Amino acid sequence: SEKFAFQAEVNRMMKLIINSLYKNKEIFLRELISNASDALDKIRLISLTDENALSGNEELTVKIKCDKEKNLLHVTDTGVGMTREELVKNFLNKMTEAQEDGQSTSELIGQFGVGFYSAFLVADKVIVTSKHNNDTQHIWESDSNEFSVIADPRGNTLGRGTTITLVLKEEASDYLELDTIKNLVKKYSQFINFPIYVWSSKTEKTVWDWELMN
Ligand SMILES: Cc1cn(-c2cc(F)c(C(N)=O)c(N[C@H]3CCOC3)c2)c2c1C(=O)CC(C)(C)C2
Repeated sequence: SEKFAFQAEVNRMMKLIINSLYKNKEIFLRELISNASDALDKIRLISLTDENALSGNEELTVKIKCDKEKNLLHVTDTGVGMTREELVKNFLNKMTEAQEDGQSTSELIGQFGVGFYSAFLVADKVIVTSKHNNDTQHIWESDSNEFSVIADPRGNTLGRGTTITLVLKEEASDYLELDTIKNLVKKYSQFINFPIYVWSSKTEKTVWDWELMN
């Protein structure tokens, strides 16, 4: 246990992202997939230098899982991951100039790679479970007011990578429907060089398995 407050600029950034993409809320998923792509690409580049870089996990995928009963959305990647330092220690000019003119800013959020906070448009709480190659697995938890970085009591469960858990808003319950998620993945997966899976049910006999989207 250890609680922390966000830096002035980060608090100012969260409000801006929420304003800029208030109507186009579905952009959260594009961002989550963007971070997952950036992480996977980085560990793939590390694998070219370090022979034992992928030992933690041989797979290089994005696994999206819905939980209707507990009202949770999980986006798991087998990317580079994040250390304890990277979780504890984690644009404004070019944004504010474009805001005053009425110009489109959706592309800027993705350009500067600060799109993670778009998850707070749909979630009341965000949980980040991350595992990096030469550090222990940690849990970053935030409701936008405060953030806490704890050591995962389960230990090394991911191998390598990160899971983004979303305690979704009452209004955002629609983003739990498999069909809604499936269509949204296919819309923002075109540029991604890694396979993206969704835990689907065909269906009284029910069959559950990871369905490839890209
Ligand atoms: C900004 C920002 C980006 N990501 C973010 C969030 C992520 F989910 C990822 C990811 N999928 O790995 C990711 N990957 C980069 C690490 C270096 O290479 C890419 C970054 C985070 C932030 C935060 O401010 C809080 C955070 C540390 C919980 C997460």
